[PDB]
Amino acid sequence: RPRFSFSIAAREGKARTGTIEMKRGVIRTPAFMPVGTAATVKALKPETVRATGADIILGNTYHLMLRPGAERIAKLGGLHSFMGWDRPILTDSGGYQVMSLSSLTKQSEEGVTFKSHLDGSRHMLSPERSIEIQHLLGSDIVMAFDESTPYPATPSRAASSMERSMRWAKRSRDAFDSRKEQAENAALFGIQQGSVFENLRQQSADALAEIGFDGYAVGGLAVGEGQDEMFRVLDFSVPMLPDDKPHYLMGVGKPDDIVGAVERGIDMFDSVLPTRSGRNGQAFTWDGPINIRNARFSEDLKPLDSECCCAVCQKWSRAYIHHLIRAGEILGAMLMTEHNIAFYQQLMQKIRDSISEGRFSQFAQDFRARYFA
Amino acid sequence: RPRFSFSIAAREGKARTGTIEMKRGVIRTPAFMPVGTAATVKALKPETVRATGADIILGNTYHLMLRPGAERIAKLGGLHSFMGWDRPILTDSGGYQVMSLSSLTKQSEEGVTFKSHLDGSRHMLSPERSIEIQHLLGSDIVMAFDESTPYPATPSRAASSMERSMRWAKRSRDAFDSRKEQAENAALFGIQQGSVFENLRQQSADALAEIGFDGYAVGGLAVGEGQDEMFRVLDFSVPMLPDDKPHYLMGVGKPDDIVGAVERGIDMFDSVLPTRSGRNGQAFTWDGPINIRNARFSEDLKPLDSECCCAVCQKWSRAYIHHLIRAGEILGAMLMTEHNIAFYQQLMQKIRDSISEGRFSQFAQDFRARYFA
Ligand SMILES: [Cl-]
Ligand SMILES: [Cl-]
Ligand SMILES: [Zn+2]
Ligand SMILES: [Zn+2]
Repeated sequence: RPRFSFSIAAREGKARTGTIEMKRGVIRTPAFMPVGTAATVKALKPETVRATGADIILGNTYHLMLRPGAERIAKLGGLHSFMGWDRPILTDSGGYQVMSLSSLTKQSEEGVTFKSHLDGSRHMLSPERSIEIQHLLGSDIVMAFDESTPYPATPSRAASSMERSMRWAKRSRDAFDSRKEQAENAALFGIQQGSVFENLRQQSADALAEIGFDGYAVGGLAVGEGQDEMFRVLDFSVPMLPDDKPHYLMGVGKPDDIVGAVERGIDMFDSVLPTRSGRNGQAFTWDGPINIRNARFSEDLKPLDSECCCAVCQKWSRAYIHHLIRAGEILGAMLMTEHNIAFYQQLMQKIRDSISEGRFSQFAQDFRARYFA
Repeated sequence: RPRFSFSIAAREGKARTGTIEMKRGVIRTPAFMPVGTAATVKALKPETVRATGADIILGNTYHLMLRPGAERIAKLGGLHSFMGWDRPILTDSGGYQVMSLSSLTKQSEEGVTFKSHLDGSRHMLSPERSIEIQHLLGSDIVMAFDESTPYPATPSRAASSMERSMRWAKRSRDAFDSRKEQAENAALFGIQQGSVFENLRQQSADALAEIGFDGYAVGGLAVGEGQDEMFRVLDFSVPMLPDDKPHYLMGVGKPDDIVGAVERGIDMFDSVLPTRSGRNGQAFTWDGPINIRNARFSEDLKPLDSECCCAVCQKWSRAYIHHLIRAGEILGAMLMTEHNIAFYQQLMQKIRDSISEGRFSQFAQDFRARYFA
């Protein structure tokens, strides 16, 4: 297999379906990536993640650098060996979680220093150090290090952070390219910034394409703006990116967000919703989400979802899972999470098949009618 | 298969190895039963419990009657269907946990009333009601309802509780026999009482054998007395029980307790140690227990145990499991528990094979030399 090859097999409107070939495996697109926080997709063995249909998972650099540590993971053979997942892994840059989770942060044109939220130890991230940590982990897809822009942002602040992000994108590119083993075996994605402002999004797209990346994320969304605004920004933002590379919407999201984002040209997604919502008692079904803690499920012998092909829905009832979650049982988290990840993978499969068959627009309409009935 | 058939295939001293045939499966003895508290062996799917080698699991009647409720489980098809374990299940009577976990208890010759530790709701147990709840759950091996005797107990109190327990054993026998479906498809075990007093243990054994049961537990041990005293009581207590029926030591225990109890004629065991200790970070190995949280394992690439055949030791390192447990990750509880239950099943298999080959005494000596080195 090549280091990186993205091939589009079929299109319908702005939607695409195809494959990314990498050394550790093939990724079918549109793709959903389960989130593997600190070297575990919570409550699942990696074989179970694979069994649900996932081709690639995400790792959180911020969490991994704090515990167990990036150099330690490298000493132990890399993230794949450590956690037992041998297929591709995408790592974020760590910068977003520094902003949202750490303390005592000091930002500058060079990078950021911050205090761990676990024990107050001091740490640093920069374009160079982020790329280096992602190398130490052995990541297959490396995200450039950028500067997040809060929602809402003024035009001036959005421009300043977008401009810095583009300078940091060049530094990330150069750091990645200077490390032979990383440049030859991994891929590097850049992140478009610019908030809700069309002209900034265009400048950002132009700058990233001039540098050149293996894929392009739409950054700065899913941070408080609401679905209407997110879709409006995607409407004009995704067409600015190179058509022949993957388009990644970071941190999205709900099933209906994913469908609408594919309709607007997105190829890749990640979200903690199926895992985190699952542990809290929310199960996704084709008839919308349900809260399994609700007393109406206490004697319900049906599976979580009537059509789902996952092993949980083959074997256990709503009534049983209701009991487990109410009781705080680990198996409740395990079963809810496996079903939710499998549901998300079945959604991506139906999206891929409907695009290949030229009936995705109808699928999206039917999906929404039933999901929101 | 018959309702119940115990066959001894080989003997060495007081130790025996053989099989219990029941309608839902064969149990190899000496047997270890993982504990399935409130309809889950914590952090394991039932298929994983089976994969480690378990032939039978235990259910806690006290917990099940509080949550999700005995009548509810019956409405839903019984415990086996509810939790997805189709092999034999042994249920305790609930009486011990009333004593140790509930509040506001009022005891009498008829039974006990008590307040739930979860929500203060009032409940009742008696010989008749305990047998009935165990029927509602669909238990394959039913424990008679007895009265626990704290350690230490005076001769007078030990005698009074043993005498009541024997009256309650007759009431349990009669309740079980009056329910056609239960009498024809399940088995009933009686519990010897009498504390550390040889004459009381003899009176208890004689009374239970006159009533007649499918198996006999040695009750009142593993409650604070220490291994020397426990072994001393087993020395004279087990020979008093009918030789041709299974001998069950409830709530035991550590690997070395199990080996010594088999040397004294015990055929069946249950304990929360492998599951509960596992979640807390203790792993059992042939070289003794280890605390995986200890900093010395942070970069240890070896498996938990160098010989263990379990899937955890095939696939993940001490270093990884150390990280998971330190981080509070659900997968840490999952992997530690699977290894510990598998270790216990491998111990029982080595015990069974060595008895069949007439070399159990040597195995016990070798086991202890290495386990305590
Ligand atoms: Cl999560
Ligand atoms: Cl437990
Ligand atoms: Zn399912
Ligand atoms: Zn093992």
